[PDB]
Amino acid sequence: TTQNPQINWTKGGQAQSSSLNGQVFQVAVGSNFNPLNFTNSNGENIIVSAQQSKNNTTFASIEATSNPVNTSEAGRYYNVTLTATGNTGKKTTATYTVLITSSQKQTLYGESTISTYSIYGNNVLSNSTTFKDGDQVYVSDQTKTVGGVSYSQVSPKSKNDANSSNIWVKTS
Repeated sequence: TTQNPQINWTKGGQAQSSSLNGQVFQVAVGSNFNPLNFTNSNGENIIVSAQQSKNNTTFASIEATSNPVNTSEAGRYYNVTLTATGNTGKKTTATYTVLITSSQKQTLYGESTISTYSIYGNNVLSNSTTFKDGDQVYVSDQTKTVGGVSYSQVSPKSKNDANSSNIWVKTS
């Protein structure tokens, strides 16, 4: 009830209205995982924090009470339990699940420099933005073809960003 600490979380900087308890997140094989601040497979930053109560916005202490997460192997899942403790010792827990997936990123090779383009309707314009050989990016599932050339939309930030970055490379 209302007097217990409240756990808050943001995904991609946006406050979330659904409770952290019960969430299922994807985390990439090989990643460093902190259960209070981590990046999901699609590049969205997830930050968990707490306040004293529903109505009291003062900092409340929060820590992982159970964190067996191991990112070494894809196809495994782990439950994380977080405990928030108010200044008079009331407690709230949330348990979320982490699925270890393979990387959703792709490596750009191109020649050392990869040129980018912006697309509006059926028009391809040059973009000054360049990637270096070896740079890793998320890639939109939706490609676009202009003049029989295929282009992929990309972002180094997130899969979501890649769908609207209007930074395109030639699909290889």
